[PDB]
Amino acid sequence: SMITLWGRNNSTNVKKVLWTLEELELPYDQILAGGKFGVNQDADYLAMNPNGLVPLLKDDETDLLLWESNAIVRYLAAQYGQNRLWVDNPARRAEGEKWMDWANQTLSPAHRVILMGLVRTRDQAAIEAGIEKCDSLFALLDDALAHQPWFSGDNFGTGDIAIAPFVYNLLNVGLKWTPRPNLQRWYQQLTERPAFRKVVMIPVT
Amino acid sequence: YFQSMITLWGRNNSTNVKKVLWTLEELELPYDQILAGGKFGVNQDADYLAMNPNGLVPLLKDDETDLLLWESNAIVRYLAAQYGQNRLWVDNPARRAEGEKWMDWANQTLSPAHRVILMGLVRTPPEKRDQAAIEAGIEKCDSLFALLDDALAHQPWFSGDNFGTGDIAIAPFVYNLLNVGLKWTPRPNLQRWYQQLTERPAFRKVVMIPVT
Ligand SMILES: N[C@@H](CCC(=O)N[C@@H](CS)C(=O)NCC(=O)O)C(=O)O
Ligand SMILES: N[C@@H](CCC(=O)N[C@@H](CS)C(=O)NCC(=O)O)C(=O)O
Repeated sequence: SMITLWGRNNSTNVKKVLWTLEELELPYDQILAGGKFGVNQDADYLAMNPNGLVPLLKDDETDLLLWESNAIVRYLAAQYGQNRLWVDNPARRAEGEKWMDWANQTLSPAHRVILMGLVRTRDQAAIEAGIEKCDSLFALLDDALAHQPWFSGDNFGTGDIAIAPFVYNLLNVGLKWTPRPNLQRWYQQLTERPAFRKVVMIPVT
Repeated sequence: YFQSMITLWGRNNSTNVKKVLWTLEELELPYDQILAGGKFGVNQDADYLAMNPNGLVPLLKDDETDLLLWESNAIVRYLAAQYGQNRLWVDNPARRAEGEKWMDWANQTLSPAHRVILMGLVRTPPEKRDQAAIEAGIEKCDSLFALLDDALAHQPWFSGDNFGTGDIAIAPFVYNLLNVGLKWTPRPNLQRWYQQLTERPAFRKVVMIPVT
């Protein structure tokens, strides 16, 4: 295929890209990379991504080699998702896109505490503190969804793609949270999307 | 009554606010600033939290487009696409992405390392400094500078052929790090780029102010 994706399936950031590719019905070749798969710390990979992280996406059609999951999602949307996942109007686009930055700058670090502490390990305090932080972030997201159906606004979009893989993990590590009805309604609509069920709804490991 | 269509909330010594001030100045857009953050308050008021539940700055209102927007990088990309076509916005998705990745990286990778140093040397007195943490922050930032130096080996700007929003995202952090009394391993491509920035009137106006 013209598109190559490096990354493992149990990565939030890789999931964003796999999910976008599936939503847009784009063909791609996956190369397992990260963790016990290696590849991502090889000299040849570091020449493509000096951070040595996944995902990495190559698009031979546009001579593109791109890292940063959110940039990859926005690229795929603009290039292949016109009138589907790309919002043309800058202001309406921004209202959704802010949630991409927020997903990685605010939600991800709180999520990391839980995924590390519970799944891939423990420090009662640490974790309990991360749970409180995530519960508070869930309150914020619940309010954000009080008057619109999607983080991207009127329609499902790239803000929703950025946030949901983290939320998926947090709702599947045996924890029970304060009920958040707007957030839960939103999550249910994601579970109805075949691409989400395929890519995101897999075991937490 | 001398009021503008764009309102910006935030204090001048914030990296994230600087990105937006700098963009507004590059595009020669009129704006009204409302000081907010730190000792200025405003950002934890109920009225402000209703606009930005994170209670952080910057926040930008654009009355022309009925927009109320937080996240500095999203604000910069908005201004570029709306007001900076053929100046700061790169139309081609792939060529745009090559620059825009550096916006994500600035805030996800550079910012946390910068934060250690800014908090430690600028906003903590010597008697309370964690010298170990600062030294580790310095090591980390020196390694990130090596990465940025290599990235600039074969192109003039993070945004590619021309100055752009990837450059805007990275530079305010680099400015602080170069103005806190530290000497770094030389990085010739990074230094050449930084000098380029110092020749831009909007950068001199907004970014090149005292580190406090
Ligand atoms: N800012 C990057 C973060 C990427 C990242 O942290 N990737 C992780 C997986 S979630 C990784 O490569 N970890 C090292 C490994 O798996 O070997 C992005 O959003 O794409
Ligand atoms: N992710 C946000 C982060 C904003 C942020 O951290 N703002 C800081 C200033 S750099 C702030 O508001 N601190 C609280 C304060 O100044 O009271 C963005 O990029 O705009």
